Amino acid sequence: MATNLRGVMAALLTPFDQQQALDKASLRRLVQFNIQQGIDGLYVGGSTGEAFVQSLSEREQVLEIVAEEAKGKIKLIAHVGCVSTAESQQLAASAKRYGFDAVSAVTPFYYPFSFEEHCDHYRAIIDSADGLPMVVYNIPALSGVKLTLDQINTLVTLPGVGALKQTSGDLYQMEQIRREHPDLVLYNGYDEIFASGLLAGADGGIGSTYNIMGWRYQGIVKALKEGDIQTAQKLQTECNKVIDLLIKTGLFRGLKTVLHYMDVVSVPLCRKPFGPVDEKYLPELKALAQQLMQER
Amino acid sequence: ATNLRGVMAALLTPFDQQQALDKASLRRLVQFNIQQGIDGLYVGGSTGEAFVQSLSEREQVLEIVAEEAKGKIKLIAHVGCVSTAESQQLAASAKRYGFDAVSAVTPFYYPFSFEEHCDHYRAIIDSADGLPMVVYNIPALSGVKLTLDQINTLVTLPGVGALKQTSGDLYQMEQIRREHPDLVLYNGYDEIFASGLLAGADGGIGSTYNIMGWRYQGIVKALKEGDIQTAQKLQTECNKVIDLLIKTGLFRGLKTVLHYMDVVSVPLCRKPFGPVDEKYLPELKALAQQLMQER
Amino acid sequence: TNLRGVMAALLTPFDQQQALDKASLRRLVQFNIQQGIDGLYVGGSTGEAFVQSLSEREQVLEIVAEEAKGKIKLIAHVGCVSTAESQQLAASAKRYGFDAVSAVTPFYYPFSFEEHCDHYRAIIDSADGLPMVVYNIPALSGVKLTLDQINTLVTLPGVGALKQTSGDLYQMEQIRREHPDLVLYNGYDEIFASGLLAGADGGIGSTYNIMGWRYQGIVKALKEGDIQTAQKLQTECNKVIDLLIKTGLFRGLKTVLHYMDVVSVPLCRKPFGPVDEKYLPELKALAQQLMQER
Amino acid sequence: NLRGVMAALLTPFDQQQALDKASLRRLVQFNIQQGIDGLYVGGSTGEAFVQSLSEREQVLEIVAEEAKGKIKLIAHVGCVSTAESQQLAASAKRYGFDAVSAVTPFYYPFSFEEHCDHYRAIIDSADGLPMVVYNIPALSGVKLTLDQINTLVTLPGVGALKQTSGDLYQMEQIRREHPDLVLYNGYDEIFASGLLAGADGGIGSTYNIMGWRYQGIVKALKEGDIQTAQKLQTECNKVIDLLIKTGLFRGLKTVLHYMDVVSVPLCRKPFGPVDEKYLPELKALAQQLMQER
Repeated sequence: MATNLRGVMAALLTPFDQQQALDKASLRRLVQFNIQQGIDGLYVGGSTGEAFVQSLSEREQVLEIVAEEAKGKIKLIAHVGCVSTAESQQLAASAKRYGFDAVSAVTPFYYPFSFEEHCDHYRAIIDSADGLPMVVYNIPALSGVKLTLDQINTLVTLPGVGALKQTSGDLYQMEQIRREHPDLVLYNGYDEIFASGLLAGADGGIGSTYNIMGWRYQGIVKALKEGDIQTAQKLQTECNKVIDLLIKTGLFRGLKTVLHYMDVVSVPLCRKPFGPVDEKYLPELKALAQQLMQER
Repeated sequence: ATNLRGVMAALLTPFDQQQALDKASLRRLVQFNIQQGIDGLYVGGSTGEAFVQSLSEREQVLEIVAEEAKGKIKLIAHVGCVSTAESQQLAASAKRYGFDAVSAVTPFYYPFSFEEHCDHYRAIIDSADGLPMVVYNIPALSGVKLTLDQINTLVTLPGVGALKQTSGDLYQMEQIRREHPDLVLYNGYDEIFASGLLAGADGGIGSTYNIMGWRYQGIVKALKEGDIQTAQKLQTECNKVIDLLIKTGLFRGLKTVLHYMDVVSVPLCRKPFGPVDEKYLPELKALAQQLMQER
Repeated sequence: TNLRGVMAALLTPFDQQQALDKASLRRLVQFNIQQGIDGLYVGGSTGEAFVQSLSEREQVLEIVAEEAKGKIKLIAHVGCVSTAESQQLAASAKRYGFDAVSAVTPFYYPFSFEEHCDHYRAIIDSADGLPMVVYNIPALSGVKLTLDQINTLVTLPGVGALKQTSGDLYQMEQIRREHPDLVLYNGYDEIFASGLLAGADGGIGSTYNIMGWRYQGIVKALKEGDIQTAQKLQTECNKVIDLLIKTGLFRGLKTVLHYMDVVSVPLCRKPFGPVDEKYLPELKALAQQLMQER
Repeated sequence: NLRGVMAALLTPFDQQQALDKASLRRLVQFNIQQGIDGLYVGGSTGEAFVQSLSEREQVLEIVAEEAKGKIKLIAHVGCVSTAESQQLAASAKRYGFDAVSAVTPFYYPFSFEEHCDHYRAIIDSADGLPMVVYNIPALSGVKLTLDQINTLVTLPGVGALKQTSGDLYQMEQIRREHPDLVLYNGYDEIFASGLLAGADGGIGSTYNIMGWRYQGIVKALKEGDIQTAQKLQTECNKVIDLLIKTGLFRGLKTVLHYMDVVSVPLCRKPFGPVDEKYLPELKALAQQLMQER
């Protein structure tokens, strides 16, 4: 329990004020909100936190505040990945200083890096994490990096790696990874296939929609554990009705908007080039917020 | 059953040393599947090497399978060709032979508009003279990538009664089930069968069912009983097998296992498919032994 | 001589009932010859071979040979997914007196590179002497070859050319650099001029059926160092290709040919649909333009 | 006038991965001395995406001090963030660049409308400097349609398009729709063919070591000497084949190092060093190019 990274952890969003600057009060509120719905932990500074439109100092600011709010209450994973190895190393050292339980890094993108270069990138960050386990992050849809099973096997067996965030809808690969690494912490990355992902071999998950309905995913874990397939399917179906909507509205901004109606986030904007939510979607987003609050 | 839902094996086409149809082996394979407790057979699809067969050869297989299993298990005839006219010919034959339904892969190679794909299915349904159509979505091999809206339109065309979904996208599998509560939905990738059923599929069609169909029936049973652990363990065993078969070459590996099970006389596939690398024979023979003992 | 040159990818005219229109096929062959085409590529994608039976493809090969053998070069595309079927067509092409055979990389099923190599070897054997034109068209076949694999295919015993339907002109140059004497056909009409500059020494295309003289004009312009003329000609070809892609390539070409009094019925085989009536005015005007120009 | 052959500038670093100012100045002067028309600064080639905003500004400022008024200067100010891109655009204006450029924001999926507003916002901050839209699907993962490209290049304030695409059908279509558009060929290995299709110049990283060859291809095609154009392109590709094998940026830096222009040929991590098995070819290439011109 003290060191176990397995579980359902929300990919944290970064609330901004009207001027696009960090809204500290809302960030703290979002951390507490997640803790209150029984989340196992938080994955901070990843895609969902709009890290790639933030500076290093801004990412460190978020990491520090979240630690003050949640260190000791729930598990904390710091996504310290940048395209640059040196920048990733700086964030890794900060994560350790703030007391995070683990670090994580997306495969460096934009430039075509060889597999050997990706491996050395992880090794360097693991060195700077000084003790904190590394969570390899595979997300080809956004990074453009397509790894083979053999390459994934090599990455997850590097000294210092304790988990893999698998943001892939290939559940054959998910099963193969589980079969090859029986003890590996394996996070399902696409919320919309959570139930099937666990069945395939994942033993937990990290997702952005957990911010507004994390209890449903915890419910799926329990349902499958008790052999209640009907309940597991029903919960996944409800999650997907929500995901359908969020994808149409824009994932991060849609989530922030729902959180705004739940009195957690003051201003639901994302940073440019992300645009605002189309007004035509507000009725459904407001109704969703009302439903989720009634449910919780 | 009075419906098309279930676990159906995608039938392989046994050939002799001359690459010609081995009728005796085909009959044995049909009977072998029936004894395994399979719900039906999907004939003339990718797995039957239909695309390296002539129209008359495909028809010959349909006729023989019908002779062997009509009335015993469900029979689905894949009549799809790039040509609409050729597909219609096979559909008319399937009707004549008494098949329970027809199926057609989205026409490939040439890029066709979605409207043309729709008209293609309509024309085949017309020739099927009453037999329901099983739309076949398999982007990996066909190169045709349909959107959810397009899939919804195809499955609702008059005369369509099912969808064979050979896609690993389980978000789409769930969306299809959500939009069509009563649709017969076959999981197409054997290696994700358990997860596919959980996502919304209510059955499946697969090549590996030929050598271990009881395992998939076991997964259906396990999930229906809420025995998640048994379902997972069964899927794991199936995947250990699939890993090997993909390494050896899927169709030829399956035929080789069937050969060691005394079902297929000569385990050859038609060129350009090459033979199995002799280095894999020990593992394939051992697998056959394991499966036979498992029954 | 050799197989280098500008060859039209022949279309297969059909009648109202989707059956081969022999008279129109003959007219189209003669029409191409009169345009000054160097040869014809028969039985390929453009001839709707993949929606034809082996017997139908053979019938087309036989008729074209009767009409143009000895007048222009004739390449028979005998490719099928099946090796055995491809071999039957190769043997027929030999029997009819074609100058060479060609085969698209077998599609649909995933085949190993070794299997692709053996496929070409088997067809070459049945071609009984006719040189093989390897056919690389990843967009339609789904088969993506590496430069090393392409080099291996073009050097197989019996291979005499490569039809490169790829817009990658870096690879076009690399192929020319590795094989200085290789007959290399540019496959995408819309980049013909640039393809030749990159290293192709000729081309095979479906639009050659209605304006082959323009492509011959580009070859001449580049040969004489007239860059602007080459560019202007390519620009005109592309204005046409823009339209044809909008209307549907094969049916659009057949429709133009219909207005040129060459093809009786401009239909393609199902699942190909008919041309949208709204495009007829543009297609008719194009036919008129090309006839006046020619 | 922004039409021409301009080198995509590399950013020299020292053994500790910090900016090597002296080598940066030397590389700028080296390019000017070989007759380059201008420099494209802070793009992919400058390793901008493994640099901080302040580091990118430092490079822009130094380059301006060294070349403003002598050759054309285009500042690539593109970032995923619009605000960051605007900061660099404002700095580019302050340093006196002739134009700004921005790659389509990447990683996160953005709507076309969002891409358009991104460019408009940067153009506003460029305070007068024309914008060079940058299309490079291979690296960005953003695939634009012809209609979308047409919309982007027609936005007020856009004066050119850097087309890093091997699709020469689209290159021709773009030229057909925009007769007066400054259109830079982005893949050095198809330069000759790109110009024939419609490009009227180019921006490339290999121009740093053999820009005169590309200038030579422009001249050859203008004079109708196709043979010379092809020979030059062939020689460029023999070099490009090698550089892709060795790693493009580090290969170029290594050649420049043997030419005594760049002190340390390293790229920033995660880029690794050059495999020593390639040094014989790289040294020979440097020797060859120095003798050539």
